[PDB]
Amino acid sequence: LMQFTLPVRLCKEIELFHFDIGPFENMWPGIFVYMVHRSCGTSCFELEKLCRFIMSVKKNYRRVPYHNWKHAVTVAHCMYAILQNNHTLFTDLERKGLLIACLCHDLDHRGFSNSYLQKFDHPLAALYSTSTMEQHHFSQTVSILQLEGHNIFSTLSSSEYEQVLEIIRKAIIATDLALYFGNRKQLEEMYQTGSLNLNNQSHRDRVIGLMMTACDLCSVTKLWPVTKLTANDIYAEFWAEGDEMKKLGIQPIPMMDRDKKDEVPQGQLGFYNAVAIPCYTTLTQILPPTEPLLKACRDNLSQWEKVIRGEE
Ligand SMILES: Cc1ncc(C)n2nc(CN(C)c3nc(-c4ccccc4)nn3C)nc12
Ligand SMILES: [Mg+2]
Ligand SMILES: [Zn+2]
Repeated sequence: LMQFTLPVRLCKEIELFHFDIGPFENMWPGIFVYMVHRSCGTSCFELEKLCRFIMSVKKNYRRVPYHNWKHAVTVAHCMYAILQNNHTLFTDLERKGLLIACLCHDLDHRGFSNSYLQKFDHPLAALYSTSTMEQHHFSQTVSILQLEGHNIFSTLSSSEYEQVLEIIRKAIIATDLALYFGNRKQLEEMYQTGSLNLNNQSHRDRVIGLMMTACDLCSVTKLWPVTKLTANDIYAEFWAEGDEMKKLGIQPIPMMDRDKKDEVPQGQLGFYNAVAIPCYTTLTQILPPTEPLLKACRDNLSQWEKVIRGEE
């Protein structure tokens, strides 16, 4: 059969958490199929259906600065790394569902936060009162799965199919950062009181949610030059939102105001300390082989501190 292979540098470095998928768009589908084959098997999906699914997913990502097809694939690679370093903890259905969830988790993203959609009074804010974009991303995932020749799950039973779509829904909902704070707090408590129990479905859900946040934030876990250039894409979306807030007659919060670039370094410190570090710390406590993500994050916090001290 037809094993996808990569050049030697990619074959070795794709196994590492800090891997950057590179600027050759045309290689990213192949990078994804390689990861499915190694974390799932050559059998998980029919190649022709999987290829057709990947290509319609790509088409449904938009040409925005950060929440684009490259982000999709980047987030899926981080899930691949977590799965490969924790071979025996995940069911075959989770292996399958999680890479698809990550490839799909920001489908048809327009570059604007849930909060901007609510203030603009976007139709999606009326259809989905919370996790507005994330409910949209899951809705777009089901759509594509229902196109002719795109059902990559069609060898599963009614009930395996329902389970896998339910893993994908929860995984995508979990990428709403508003929900991450309480999820991590609960997991911190369950880890520390010793009640964390991976046979408890509602515990597993919490642990997959945190993995989803970890993958989603994974630019903070790269080599500093990747982290730093990705930060420019992130703020290029936020500042456009800032502009659109000003057009609605609303002074945007400082992290979205282009006239306050000054405050970016300090806004990065808050983000690493309030969000990223706590995220990878709890993750590393529950899944110890994910420690390199926490180590790379702390490395990047220390680079932002150097930027503040004018050494960078
Ligand atoms: C590198 C990176 N990856 C992903 C995202 C989503 N962001 N967000 C920023 C900076 N910034 C715009 C931001 N700070 C906070 C925050 C700060 C302190 C406390 C709570 C929340 N939320 N947000 C969206 N940097 C990143
Ligand atoms: Mg998202
Ligand atoms: Zn995302």
